[PDB]
Amino acid sequence: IIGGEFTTIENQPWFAAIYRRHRGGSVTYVCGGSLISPCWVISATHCFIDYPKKEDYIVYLGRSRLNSNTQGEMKFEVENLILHKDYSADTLAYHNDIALLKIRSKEGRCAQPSRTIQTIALPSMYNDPQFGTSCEITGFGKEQSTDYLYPEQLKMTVVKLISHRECQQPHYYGSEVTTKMLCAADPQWKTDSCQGDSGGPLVCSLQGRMTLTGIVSWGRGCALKDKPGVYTRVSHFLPWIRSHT
Ligand SMILES: N=C(N)NC(=O)c1nc(-c2cc3ccccc3o2)c(N2CCCCCC2)nc1N
Repeated sequence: IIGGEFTTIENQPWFAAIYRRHRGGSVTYVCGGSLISPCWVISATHCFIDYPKKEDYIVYLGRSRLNSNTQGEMKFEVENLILHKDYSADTLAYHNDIALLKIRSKEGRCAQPSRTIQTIALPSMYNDPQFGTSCEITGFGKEQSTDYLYPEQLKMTVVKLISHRECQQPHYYGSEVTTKMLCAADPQWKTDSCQGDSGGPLVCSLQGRMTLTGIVSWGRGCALKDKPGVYTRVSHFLPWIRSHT
């Protein structure tokens, strides 16, 4: 996250930290995600596509920091890693950038909701807030495009949903953005998602409720003018989500 603020897992208690075991047993951070039910985290396929073996992965819930433990956190193995059949990668844009991890502990349990661990609602079918609606994003992604390291502490910031029509302008993304995506940006382009934030939540208040409207997917650079964040539009994927859960 570029700009915004530090936070703690209590302000995004559905946020999932996803890591990978190297051969040799070093663990690096992969991507964010969101708990949508006690056994299921939703993320971006582009996160796992290079190393698609589920045994490689580790999921934490109730975690506020990248490389320190947080009192209350729960650690999970991936019992299932479901990548979207119709995924593709062009120059910039991921298509069908959506994945499902079914989490289970060594002692064979799903998430136990707590003050630091909660689910987030999916939206109703093809129902998203109006353009200019303010939503939140969360992750351990870079603070600056140039940064070598990820932050130790979770971040969140605020972006404004951009009209489909405005995102498709040639000097934004042209046709790279389809109806199964969303754009969001700062009016001043000064805060944004970045490398390390992929798979994480774009949360909007909808029928006055905290609702998972988006999954961080891509963008050109981070916090670049006429270069919004692009999000997987969860409200065009409920059949897929229901069908695979
Ligand atoms: N909201 C946005 N504008 N962008 C984003 O959401 C985003 N950006 C990048 C990005 C582009 C870039 C260029 C130079 C330095 C750092 C960079 O990071 C990003 N990566 C980082 C590379 C590893 C695989 C995942 C793709 N993911 C994003 N989801």
